[PDB]
Amino acid sequence: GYKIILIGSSGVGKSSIVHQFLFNRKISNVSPTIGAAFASKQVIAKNGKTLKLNIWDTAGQERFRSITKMYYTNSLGCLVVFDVTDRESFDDVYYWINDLRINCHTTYYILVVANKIDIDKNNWRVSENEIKKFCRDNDCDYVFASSFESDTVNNLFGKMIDKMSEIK
Ligand SMILES: Nc1nc2c(ncn2[C@@H]2O[C@H](COP(=O)(O)OP(=O)(O)O)[C@@H](O)[C@H]2O)c(=O)[nH]1
Ligand SMILES: [Mg+2]
Repeated sequence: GYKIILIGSSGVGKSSIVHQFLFNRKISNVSPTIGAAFASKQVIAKNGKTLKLNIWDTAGQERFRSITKMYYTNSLGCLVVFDVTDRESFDDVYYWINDLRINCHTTYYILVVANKIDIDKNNWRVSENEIKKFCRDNDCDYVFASSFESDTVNNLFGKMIDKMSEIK
C-alpha cells in the first residue's frame, strides 16, 4: 500500500480531517495507536489504478516535537496541516517539512493544508499570498480546507490520491 502521514502542530485538525475522510463524521472516542497506521482505505484513482492508502495520524506526540523516525519512514505522501487562525501553527510548517525531509527521503508529494476556513476571516492570521510564497520556496503544494466542509476534505485527499496514482 501507500503510506500517507499527517503532521502539524497540536490542535490544527489533523485527526478531524482524517475522520471526515474516513467516516464522514468525528468518532469521539477513538485515537491512533502509537507505531501503527490508524486506518487503511481502498480507493480508485481517476486513472483507474486501485490504491490501498495506509493513513498514519499522531496520538498527540506532536505537542512535544517528538515524532519518531519510524512514524516518518517509508512515507509516500504527507499532509502538513496548520490552522489559519493560529499563527504559530503556520510558522511551524517550516519545521515540520524539514523534520519530514531529514527522516524520510521517499516522499513523493507534500501537501500543506490550511485548515479551519469555516472560521470568520477576521480571525485568520495568514494570507493566501504568504502560503503561496512559502510553498514556492519550499517545493510543496497547498490547499484550503475545513474538517466540517466535506468537499474540501474530498478535494485534498483527491489531490493526494492522484499524485499517489502516478507513482511507478
Ligand atoms: N472550527 C474548526 N475546528 C476544527 C476544524 N478541524 C478540527 N477542529 C477542532 O479543533 C480541535 C482539535 O482538532 P483535532 O482534529 O483533534 O486536531 P489535531 O490535534 O491536529 O489532531 C477539535 O475540537 C476539532 O473539532 C475545522 O476545520 N474548523
Ligand atoms: Mg490528533
